[PDB]
Amino acid sequence: PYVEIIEQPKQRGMRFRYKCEGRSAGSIPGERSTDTTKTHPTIKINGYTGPGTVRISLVTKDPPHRPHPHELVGKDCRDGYYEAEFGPERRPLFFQNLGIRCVKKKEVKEAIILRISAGINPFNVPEQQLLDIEDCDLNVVRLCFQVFLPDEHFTTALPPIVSNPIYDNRAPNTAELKICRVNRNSGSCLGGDEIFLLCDKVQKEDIEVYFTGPGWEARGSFSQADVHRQVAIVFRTPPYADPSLQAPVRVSMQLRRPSDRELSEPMEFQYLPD
Amino acid sequence: PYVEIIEQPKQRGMRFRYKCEGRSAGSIPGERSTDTTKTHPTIKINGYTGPGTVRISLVTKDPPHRPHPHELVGKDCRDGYYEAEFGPERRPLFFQNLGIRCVKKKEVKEAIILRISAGINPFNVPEQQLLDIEDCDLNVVRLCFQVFLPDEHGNFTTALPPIVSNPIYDNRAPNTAELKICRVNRNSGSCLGGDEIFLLCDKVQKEDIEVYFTGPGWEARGSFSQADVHRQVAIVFRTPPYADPSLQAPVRVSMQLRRPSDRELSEPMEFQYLPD
DNA sequence: TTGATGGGAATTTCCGATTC
DNA sequence: GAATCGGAAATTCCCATCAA
Repeated sequence: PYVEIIEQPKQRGMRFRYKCEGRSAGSIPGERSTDTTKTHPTIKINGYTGPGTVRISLVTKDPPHRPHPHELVGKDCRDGYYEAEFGPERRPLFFQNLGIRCVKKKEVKEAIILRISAGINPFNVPEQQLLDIEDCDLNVVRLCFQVFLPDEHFTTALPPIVSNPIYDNRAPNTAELKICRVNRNSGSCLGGDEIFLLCDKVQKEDIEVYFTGPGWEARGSFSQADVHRQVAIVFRTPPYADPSLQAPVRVSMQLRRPSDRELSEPMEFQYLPD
Repeated sequence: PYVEIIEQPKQRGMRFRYKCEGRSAGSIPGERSTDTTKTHPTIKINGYTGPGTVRISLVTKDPPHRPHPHELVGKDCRDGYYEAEFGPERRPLFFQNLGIRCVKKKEVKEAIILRISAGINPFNVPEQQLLDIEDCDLNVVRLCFQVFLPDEHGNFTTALPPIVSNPIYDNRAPNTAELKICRVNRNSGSCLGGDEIFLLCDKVQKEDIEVYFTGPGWEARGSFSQADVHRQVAIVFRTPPYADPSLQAPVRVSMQLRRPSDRELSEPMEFQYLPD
């Protein structure tokens, strides 16, 4: 048989906690989790019922999928990975109290060496590239689910599968984009209105303010000098498609990161006839 | 004789460099420095001419002037203090090479003990109190000048009374940083007040900041909540009502960031109240 | 060019408010 | 309570500038 991910983890939102912040790094959310009810990364073993073992490991975002320096902590976790005892019942396979613990940049080598020492290299990658020579990333991880089926004395290894990449909300370039507050949400259809936009930490060299409407797009209009300490952007509204507005049109304004073409939740802006 | 400070240090502006930032902590500027010419901490030895030695160490701000964990670095500095030289003439005694290196919060004890082991306790504070010192005193230091004058057979040991300078503040710690308004939404409003202002500024503490409007015999505060202080560098408030709600012509007042703790004030910005 | 300076941002660590 | 979380403080790091 094989393994399948039913509820992928959420990708943007949570901070990778360090070891010094102690305890557990909370618990990775389900992709569709909300305040009404919270979902958790959950899997099912297609075409099988019975006992077994599930082991979860952090792996790189990119194809070779090396084991990742960061490590999981929480329920049923030890030595930096998850390895729990599977029960026939299942409803299906929930993983709530998983938590991503990031390691200091200096402890990266000793961590990878610690991982492959325990024989965790799910995709048996050649050694010359696993020990690395380049970067790594450290802001993006992927869950790796390894399922072992009965034979113990749980050794029948199903194919290991990866989740969607998970992004550190604390890193400026992989963080979730968020408009916190604006001085005003309406302006002349001619544009040129100065807007003070308060947001979560961005990088001045990598941020734009993207206005859109049905078959229309326009950018902010500012310089890097206009990005105050990563959390305020002072820009001027762009001209709208129709400079002769007779009634207000509702457009959608949002922060956009060119690097990964990511977008904040839209904020309603209203072009006025002027 | 005795020693007196001719040019006090500047108090606010420079950040205490860490040991890891390497290099040198720049050079402590004189109080009266400008862009044309920079002044340096300078002293004179009242009523005396001859040889000697000057030793400078950092000590706490508060009445009992305990030795301070942080340390000086630069010309004629070693082991965390400044010592020796200036004997013959060159009578203005100035210290331009000075640099404040701060020590990590863990290694504070090791610093104090390393200092008093070198026998530096200018104001001979008891040992029972040196056992302390962990607090907000990591952000404020004082220069302590000890002057030793020649004595019997020619040895710089006499020791004049120690004098302290004005406190020097870490520009990097939020509670001791220099206040600065960087850019504002608009600088004119109804004399009735209630106009929303977006103020972009240097790192402040939401629990210890107000927006202080003043004019000839008049003061008024910002009006905002801590929830309105975005990520320590943005204040969204509403202007207060002016003294005269019946303005017939515009009146220009000065708006500025104010820190209640040490009543410090930013450079004022002009704001003109308008006839409603 | 070489090194010191200045000032912003990245990285780690802490801590009080909320919530479990 | 104990745990979680969002914000701030504490250290490092790196680059753009100015002195060497």
